[PDB]
Amino acid sequence: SHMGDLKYSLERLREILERLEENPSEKQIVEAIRAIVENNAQIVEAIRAIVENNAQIVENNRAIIEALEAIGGHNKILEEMKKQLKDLKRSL
Amino acid sequence: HMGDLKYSLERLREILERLEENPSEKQIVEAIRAIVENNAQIVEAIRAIVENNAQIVENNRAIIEALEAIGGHNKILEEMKKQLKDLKRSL
Amino acid sequence: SHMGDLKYSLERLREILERLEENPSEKQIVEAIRAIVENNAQIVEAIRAIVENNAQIVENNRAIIEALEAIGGHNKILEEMKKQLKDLKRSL
Ligand SMILES: [Cl-]
Repeated sequence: SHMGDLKYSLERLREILERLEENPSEKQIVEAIRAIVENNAQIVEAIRAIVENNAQIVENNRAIIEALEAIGGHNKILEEMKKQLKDLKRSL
Repeated sequence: HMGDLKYSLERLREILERLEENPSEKQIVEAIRAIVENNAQIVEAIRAIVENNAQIVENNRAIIEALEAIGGHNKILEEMKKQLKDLKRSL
Repeated sequence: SHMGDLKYSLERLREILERLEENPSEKQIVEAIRAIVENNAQIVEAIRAIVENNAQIVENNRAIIEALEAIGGHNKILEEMKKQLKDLKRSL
């Protein structure tokens, strides 16, 4: 969506640029500037979506640290049970 | 950056209006200057994103480690069920 | 690579702008516009790589969810083992 719109907006701008070099004009210079502005508006919208989406990076990190915490808990529990078993089997 | 980014383009949209209203060599050049300054902010925003994206790779590494540990715990648990089952059957 | 190219491209554009304000001319205005287009084309390529790269955020999330699922499976097993042992040691 954004990138399809982005590269189309740039190809439209590349067309204006060619006409401009073919046929320089105040009207075409201004029209080229307008197209640049509209393209920059799409670049800003694209960056905005990336930033919004980047919030998932933070929540992935938080869940990883929780997972590591739980894994560390399990490890301590597992070391107890090995001691219990060996002790208790050595028992009998 | 985002607030600065969208403000920078709003400023740019104003110049564009004046440009189409009263074209002028001065205003064309001033519009070009504003575009450059806007592009300089776009590049800075992309730079912060790339820097920030390094966290994606470290999240992946930690995930892989977590999966390794979980697989380790798994093999331990299946042996433990064996000893318990066998020990209870012992008696 | 991308961002190294990005800041060079804007450095090139900043110098054109300097010459433009020093010696305005149709040729230099058009040349400035061309440089802007080429810079925008690089901005778009950089965003494209970021979006491609951001797919890793989704795969990290899926793997975390799996890891959490497994941890919850282990947790229930451990509580079963906890009771087996205690009752089996109280047993005798
Ligand atoms: Cl991530």
